[PDB]
Amino acid sequence: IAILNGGNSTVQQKMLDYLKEKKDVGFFQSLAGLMQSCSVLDLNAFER
Repeated sequence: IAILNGGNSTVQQKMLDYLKEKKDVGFFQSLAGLMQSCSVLDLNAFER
């Protein structure tokens, strides 16, 4: 977030080029896993 703050096109392009050159499905799989494991509000714990 700190490096990409303001939507720096240079950094965005460098990340895209790195991902394209080094085909890394693991990065997207890790992102999917993180957003799947992100916590949400649960009523049972609040009642406890």
